[PDB]
Amino acid sequence: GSVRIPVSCRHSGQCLRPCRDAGMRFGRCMNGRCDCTPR
Ligand SMILES: [Cl-]
Repeated sequence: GSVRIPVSCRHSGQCLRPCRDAGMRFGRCMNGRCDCTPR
């Protein structure tokens, strides 16, 4: 998604919890950082 959070990753699975804990959804890893979809 299009919110970029300052959390590092190499796989989208690693972004599931960071995005949830940020109040957002559908964590994905893009260019080694997590992206989230706003509620
Ligand atoms: Cl989610």
